[PDB]
Amino acid sequence: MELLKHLSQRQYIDGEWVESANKNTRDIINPYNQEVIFTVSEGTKEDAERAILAARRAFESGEWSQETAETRGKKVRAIADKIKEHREALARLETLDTGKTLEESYADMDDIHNVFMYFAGLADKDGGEMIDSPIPDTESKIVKEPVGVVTQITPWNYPLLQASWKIAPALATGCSLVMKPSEITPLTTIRVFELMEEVGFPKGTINLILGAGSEVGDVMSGHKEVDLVSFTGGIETGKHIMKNAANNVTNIALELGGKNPNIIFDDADFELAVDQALNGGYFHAGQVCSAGSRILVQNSIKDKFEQALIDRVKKIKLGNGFDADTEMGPVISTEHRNKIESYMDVAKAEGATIAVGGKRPDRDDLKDGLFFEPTVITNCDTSMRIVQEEVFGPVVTVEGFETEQEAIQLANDSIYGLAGAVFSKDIGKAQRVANKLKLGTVWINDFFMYFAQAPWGGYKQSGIGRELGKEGLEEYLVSKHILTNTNPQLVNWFSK
Amino acid sequence: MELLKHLSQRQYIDGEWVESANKNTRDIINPYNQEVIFTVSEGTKEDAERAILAARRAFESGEWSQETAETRGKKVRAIADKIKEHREALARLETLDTGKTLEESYADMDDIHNVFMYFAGLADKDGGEMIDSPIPDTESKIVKEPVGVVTQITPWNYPLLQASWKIAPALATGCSLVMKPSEITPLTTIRVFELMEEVGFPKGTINLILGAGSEVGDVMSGHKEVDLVSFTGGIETGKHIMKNAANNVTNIALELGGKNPNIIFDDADFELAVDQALNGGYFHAGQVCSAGSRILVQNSIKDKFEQALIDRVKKIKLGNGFDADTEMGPVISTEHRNKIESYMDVAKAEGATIAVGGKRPDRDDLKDGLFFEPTVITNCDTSMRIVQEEVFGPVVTVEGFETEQEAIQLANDSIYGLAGAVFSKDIGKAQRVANKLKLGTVWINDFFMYFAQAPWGGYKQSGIGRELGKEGLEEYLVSKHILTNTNPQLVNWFSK
Amino acid sequence: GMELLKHLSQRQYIDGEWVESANKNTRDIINPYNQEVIFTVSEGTKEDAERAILAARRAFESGEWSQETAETRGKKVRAIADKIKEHREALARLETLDTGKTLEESYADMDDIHNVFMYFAGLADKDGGEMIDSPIPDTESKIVKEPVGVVTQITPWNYPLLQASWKIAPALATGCSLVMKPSEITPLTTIRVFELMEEVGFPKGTINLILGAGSEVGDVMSGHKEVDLVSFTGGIETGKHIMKNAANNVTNIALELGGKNPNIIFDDADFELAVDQALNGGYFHAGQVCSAGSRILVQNSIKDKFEQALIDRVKKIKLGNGFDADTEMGPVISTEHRNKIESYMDVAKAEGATIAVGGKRPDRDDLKDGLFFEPTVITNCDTSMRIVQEEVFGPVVTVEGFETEQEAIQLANDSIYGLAGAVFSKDIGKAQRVANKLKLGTVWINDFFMYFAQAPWGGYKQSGIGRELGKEGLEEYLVSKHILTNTNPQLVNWFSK
Amino acid sequence: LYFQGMELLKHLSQRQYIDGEWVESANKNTRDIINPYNQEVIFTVSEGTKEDAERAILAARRAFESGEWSQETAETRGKKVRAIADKIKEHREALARLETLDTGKTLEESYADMDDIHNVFMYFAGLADKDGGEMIDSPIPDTESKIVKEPVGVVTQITPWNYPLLQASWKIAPALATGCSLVMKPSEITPLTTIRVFELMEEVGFPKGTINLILGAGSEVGDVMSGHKEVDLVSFTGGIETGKHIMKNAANNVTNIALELGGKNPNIIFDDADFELAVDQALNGGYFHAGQVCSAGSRILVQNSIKDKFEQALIDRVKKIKLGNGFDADTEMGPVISTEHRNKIESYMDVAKAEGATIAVGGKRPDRDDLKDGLFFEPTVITNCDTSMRIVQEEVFGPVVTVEGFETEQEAIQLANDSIYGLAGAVFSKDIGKAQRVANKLKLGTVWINDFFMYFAQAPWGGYKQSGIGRELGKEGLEEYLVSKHILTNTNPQLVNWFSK
Ligand SMILES: NC(=O)c1ccc[n+]([C@@H]2O[C@H](COP(=O)([O-])OP(=O)(O)OC[C@H]3O[C@@H](n4cnc5c(N)ncnc54)[C@H](O)[C@@H]3O)[C@@H](O)[C@H]2O)c1
Repeated sequence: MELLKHLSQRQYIDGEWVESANKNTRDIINPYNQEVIFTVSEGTKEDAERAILAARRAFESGEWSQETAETRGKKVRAIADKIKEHREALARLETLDTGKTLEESYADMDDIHNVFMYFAGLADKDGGEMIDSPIPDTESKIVKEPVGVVTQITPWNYPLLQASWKIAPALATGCSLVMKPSEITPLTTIRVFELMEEVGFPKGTINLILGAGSEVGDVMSGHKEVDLVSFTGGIETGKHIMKNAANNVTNIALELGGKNPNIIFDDADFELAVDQALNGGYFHAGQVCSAGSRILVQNSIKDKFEQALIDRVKKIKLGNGFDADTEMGPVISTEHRNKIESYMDVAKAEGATIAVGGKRPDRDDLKDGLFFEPTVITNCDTSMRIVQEEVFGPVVTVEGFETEQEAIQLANDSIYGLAGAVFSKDIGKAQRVANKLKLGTVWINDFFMYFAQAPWGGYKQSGIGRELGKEGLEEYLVSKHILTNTNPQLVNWFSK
Repeated sequence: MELLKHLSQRQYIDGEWVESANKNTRDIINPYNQEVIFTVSEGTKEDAERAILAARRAFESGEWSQETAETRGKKVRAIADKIKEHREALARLETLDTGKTLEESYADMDDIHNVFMYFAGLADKDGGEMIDSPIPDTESKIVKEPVGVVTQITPWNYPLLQASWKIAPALATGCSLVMKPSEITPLTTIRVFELMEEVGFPKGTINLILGAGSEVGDVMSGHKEVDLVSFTGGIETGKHIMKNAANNVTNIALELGGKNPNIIFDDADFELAVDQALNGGYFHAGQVCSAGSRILVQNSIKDKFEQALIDRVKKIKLGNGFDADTEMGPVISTEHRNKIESYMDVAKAEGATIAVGGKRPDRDDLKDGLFFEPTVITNCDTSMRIVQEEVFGPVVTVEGFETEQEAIQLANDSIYGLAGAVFSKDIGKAQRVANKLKLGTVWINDFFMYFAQAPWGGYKQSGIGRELGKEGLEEYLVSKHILTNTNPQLVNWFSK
Repeated sequence: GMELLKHLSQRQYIDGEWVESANKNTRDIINPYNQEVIFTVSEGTKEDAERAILAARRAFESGEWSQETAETRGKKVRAIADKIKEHREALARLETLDTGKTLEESYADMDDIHNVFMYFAGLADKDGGEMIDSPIPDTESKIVKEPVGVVTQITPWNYPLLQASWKIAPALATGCSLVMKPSEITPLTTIRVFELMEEVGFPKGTINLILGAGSEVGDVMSGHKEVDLVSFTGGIETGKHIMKNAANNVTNIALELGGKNPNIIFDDADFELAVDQALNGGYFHAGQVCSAGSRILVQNSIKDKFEQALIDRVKKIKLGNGFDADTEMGPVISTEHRNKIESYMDVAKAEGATIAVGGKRPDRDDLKDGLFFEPTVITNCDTSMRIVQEEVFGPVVTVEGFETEQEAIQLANDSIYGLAGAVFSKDIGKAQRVANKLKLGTVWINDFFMYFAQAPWGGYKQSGIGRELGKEGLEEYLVSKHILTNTNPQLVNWFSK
Repeated sequence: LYFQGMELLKHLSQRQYIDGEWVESANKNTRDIINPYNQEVIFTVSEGTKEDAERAILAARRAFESGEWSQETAETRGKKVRAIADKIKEHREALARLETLDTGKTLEESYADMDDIHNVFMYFAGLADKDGGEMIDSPIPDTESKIVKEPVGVVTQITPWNYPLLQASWKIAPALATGCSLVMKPSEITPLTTIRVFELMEEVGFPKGTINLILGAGSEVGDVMSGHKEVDLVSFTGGIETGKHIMKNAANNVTNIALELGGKNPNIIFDDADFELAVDQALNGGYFHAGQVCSAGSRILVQNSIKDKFEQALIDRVKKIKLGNGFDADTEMGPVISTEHRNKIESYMDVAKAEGATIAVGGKRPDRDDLKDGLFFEPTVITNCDTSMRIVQEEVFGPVVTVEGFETEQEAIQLANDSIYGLAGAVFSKDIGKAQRVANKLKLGTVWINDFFMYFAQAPWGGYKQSGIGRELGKEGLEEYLVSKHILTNTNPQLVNWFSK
């Protein structure tokens, strides 16, 4: 509550904290108790346009795009140091807004620091290449330039984390940006803008728009002055964005959902498999893009595994994120909880079984909050919607498989391909499986490990492009081939 | 004419030369005299789908995708050797179909050979990277895999050249492909498929669909089994394709048009500037994506330059591509010539001047052909359509500029950004200019120089992605991060 | 006295001409199977070596090859690769005739050599440097890769053409001029490849072949001031000598020396696989391989069982003529080398080891005239002995036990060398842990002898300096230049006007 | 002023740093450190023995093998190198004064070093976790091929006296970023800033044995640092004759080497150059730090059409160069480092006169009253010389430049390359195309077009020919501290069955 007394309630456009053009506002909720904890501006589409034009003017002036890469690196680094300095407050603020446990939030702040630090160090390392020209008396070189103006749109599950992944490289490369976080979770994003302002950037280089996607999203994807749209969210929105971006042939980077398999062989460390299955399915109430919602367990240990899992699920401590006992918090909103509830109806209707959970808890201390019980769904198959679609809640499905080939076939029988895992003490087997899985990230005997050093993104419909690592940086760069003819001669093709 | 007696008239699907599903056909024209010279199959949308499903089956069997990169390289190299072996016939065939001069066609065959040779040698050079994991007791690696099934669509101006740019990397990486050339120029594309078949590839690895984009194009961009659409064509079609590809969040590579500036300073080698201005504007009747249709000349030499240019334009030899005297051939079709003619009306209507040309030649020997006189348009400015839009004909516009900053501003005052040139003996100045031009390729004291060793593509609306060079190869690859935990421990987050 | 030799040159190739030794001296080349003279070649002088080097310099400076486009240089290296394949059969027979190894082992080399030239042919036009984001405003910073210049290349006798391919390919791909000198006792295939390269066509002086003893012309090739790089593959004592001499003109060096390569076998290894590969590692080409698995480390729980299985197999190894399909192991290269091996048997016995099998010349009738030596297995030895620490380079292996994984690693690394080694175990996780702790340039897991152009090869510790093959291999033949242009120069005005 | 300089020394260690402890020489022997401005002893430090060097090397080995640093995550190693960078900036002022006190160069030149050093550590800190090897597309089916980059192991690092901390930063940063253990030995006559940086690195915190500092004469402990068998790499920056000796000794255990030796760096000036700019940079190139710079532009090549005009402009400017104390703001050029070095320079003036050259200005000690007690030597210009002379071919390493004429572009290139060296050089001309042609033909590691002395961590530095072996700075700089390992796994092993059963 203390955190909020000095926190800005406004958008940041062209170097000034400013209200919505129509002074409209929005109430921010704390999912633990559904109480309004803060009120922020609700920007208009004209505000978004003004920010974009500001980013363009700034980009063209060259104050940031022509700054030395080394210096750009030092500034991104300064932002990283600010995350660490205000680690505590930021973590609490994220837990307050999103509802996840405090330790999960501390972990984010550690990642975020490393994300900024990674890109800060990557800034001055590769400015292009020299080519051995196949034409005599010519010099051929490729120079990497910042792509230009970029719009950045994030989801509500991990607001600052997803923002760090976009901001760091944009700044490291010299781009100008316009960021818009999920309308329902802008607290940490506002805070980071306050921090970036302290670090100091040229007027127009960074901008923050606050508002509903349905209202200002189309401007951010479709305005002609935008050179790249980096979006992290739902698949249906991603498609809409791509279609809109096509109007001005605008580059896109999409980080969409997943139906991530968690493959468990009978030769896996059993207690390890159970631990990580619980983790994969219930961290942040399964509101994770890399969530292991699709468990694939080998028939020989399926029954044994289902029992062990269900027992553990019955003991999961639900509660307030600020409370150390809490193992799983609430889901983000009434709308989202309802979406999850309607999936339980869908699953039952198509023949699946709700082995445990699948309802709101009625325990007294949880009644006022947006809680939903950790759930396990059994007796399902690949043809069902509950198995194919991203529920994005504390829910997992269990499917059996006889052989290694069948496990692969099933893991890939999905429109998505973001991430997955394989558990087995036979490392050679796990390796074979990993090579055949059409997934952007594959974990062997682990789950949820991502880091700035390596690219993250999807195969198939989980996305287009990548974030993090060297490839992450590349989305914010464009190549130019400059060829100089050191001994120019007339071609004399046309008559004299 | 001899060339055509043994040339296939059919599509190539799943290892067999086959007719259209409805046995429909199309007549191919020779723009020099407008006579039908060949008849080919006109595929249906069901044929396109069948080819795509075939490419998928092939990709999944692994006969090509799992072949060693080294071997894949040897096969792409074998294709390169076939281009050189049949260099003569291919060149004649391209001149027959597209109408350009024979020497311009020989040049293509030399480039095409080098394109295949370049990618053949690039195939086994980079299979990913090893990462220094920030987490102890873990192994982190990134593997590059072929993206999967790719659809390739080409234009009519340089049919085989544009195809070579797509086929070479697709094959080098292990992808399966479905190619569809411009419905009006399929001759050389059919031939190269005959040649690739001789080299030998697994059933389904390569497929050729023949037909109108309006008929089968949507299947090639929108079918769910497609992992990448590589398109080279007009901007309006590119947007349509991107929008359609969005339905299954399909990657895209777009190589669209340009309004390429040819900047000439008063300190340029005058006779060199004139030579290259003629070249830039009239090679292949200005039907080149890199055509220098927008001449920007410095005011101090504008009048002198306009005279020199106009005199040379009056002497340009028009005629049959097979005739050595010929300097400029006809335009590709009655439809295209009409689009060009309507632009002359547009230009006159908006205040510009047709300083020379702007009409069909009435000379006896050219009357039956699709010729159009080389044209020079003066007294125009950046606000006019004739200057902003891609005419794609033997037409150039001349604009003056006082200073270096004004030249840059004008060169960039366009929705496009594919390529351009700068002429000046002050190499330092030319370099400054090159750095400020938002163009994918910038030539200093030269024009039209492109090659496999360097990436080609556009800034802004001239495209998305790149072709040729290492970046060209990357459009056909996808990254996977495989992280192994060599000493897995339970996290024990949840209760026991 | 076969067909291959009737049209083969007997001379050096200097500055575009096949020429005799300056003093017309010559040398007789032997076939180790029967010790008969099969060919006579020129024996160059140190003045001939100097003349070739000066020729390489003149050629390098004229730019006809160093300024050719990388793409074209690639096409020419590719043309050489095609020639290796075209004359695959003859080259393989010629190598078997000169070195004594089996024909199939020679066919395998010709396949690698082709792929070596092909790899570098494709690598030639792929990386010409980098563009740097300058920390100084109004400046352009770029790094350009240039051919290092004149390079001398010296090879051993075990795999003459293979070792030559590894040096020639990158030198030519990069634009360097070279002077090659093969082992004085095995120049046949090297001469042939020069004939083939000449057919491909290169500028006068770009390639040169010197024939002669290292003791005579080697010092010129490592110590002449016009040499920019010495690439040497041979024995450790010669490598040291070369490095010391190269220091006179601060000349770069690339050294590919010997090894005491461990073949680690755990009790959870595929037993029959381990035995197969142990035999292979120790006896291919009579153990005359730089990557030979002469130091077998077997886990105590299966040591006795493994020693028996190995010894039985060794007793059945078919020795004979390389051209004969039955032959599994040929002779050693020379009387001198066989004597070196025999003296090691005395050393081993003297320091307490046991010759469990072999350790002598075979007296079988059909082998008496040849330079044969029986495949040998030495037991009851430990790391403190010379027979275990030093490179014997013959058909000899030592067997040592180890109790734990840490002890296997400690022993595998208890050596002055670090070229290559292997680990056998069905527990891939364990094999991976071990591989990470082995100070070796190449580590094989459940395999042996796998090398290829796509990956760098070379040693840790005293097995060498630098690398061959892969991108790093190419880099030995390149030098970096940083060109920094100030696009808006201002006076600094540090000193008084 | 200079006072803040002497204060610096009251808290500075006087000892070697071996295996986590500040310790004296094994024989308690010591050495006096001089301030070249007045030749007064300003500090006394330990003078290590060869046994001390060996003990440090064995300590580095033990540490390397324990894996506390070599197995730390690259990311963390980066953070620590970054912490060192932050310490350079924090103590920027004191370090700069200390370097000026010890080496004699101006305070501003020292501030510049501290700025570079900070950036050097920062660069490598950010490079630490960026490339851990590559995955190869194996030509053999059912196999996985990967190349892992590992720290090379134990490294010995030896630096010169002209830019002590700068040359040390170039070696320490990558060694630490990569996970190597190191043993550093600075020039026996300039150990002040090197000792200080070790105090700072100790504060940052590193495992026992990871870093070690040996103090002593090269003639005494140098052979152990290059020839001990446990050393995996010797990184040396110094004179050519010492480099050759080191290489020869390193050969005993086939030990890798990185050598950064001298230069005879050409400063080429065409008649179409910005004349006043050419003169400014010619002065800079020849006299910064009294020409005691490895990249010094001691060989001026000026085009015949403007040679006479240039010689006069240069000489006039040389007569006005302000000599004095490094701590005094007026000072433009300080003294040379030692009586031995000044004598070496003086003997070169005799050499030049004897072989026919002309001492157009300077070539003597200044007799001005305030400079008499210091190791000063007048900025000198030598004319009427040619490529065959020793004064032109050899590295004088003093405030001396030679002027040679050239008629054509080809002649300029020929002369610039007529030298055993190839470290760096410059080209001045407004015709950028011409300057580019020239730059491509110069056998030099770094070539400046219309500038001089520009080096930075982002780009590799080193020589062609006898100016060295290997590179420092940039990605290539890091690679000297790494070794490649190819791990090939056969995922479906089969018996070869070559031998009978
Ligand atoms: N950027 C470059 O590298 C480059 C190179 C050459 C040409 N071009 C551009 O190409 C254009 C000229 O070629 P064009 O007139 O054939 O272009 P176009 O868009 O008119 O047609 C190109 C291709 O698209 C296909 N097509 C049409 N509708 C389609 C649909 N709905 N879905 C899928 N495919 C469809 C056609 O069959 C044809 O093969 C010009 O704009 C020119 O500047 C660009």
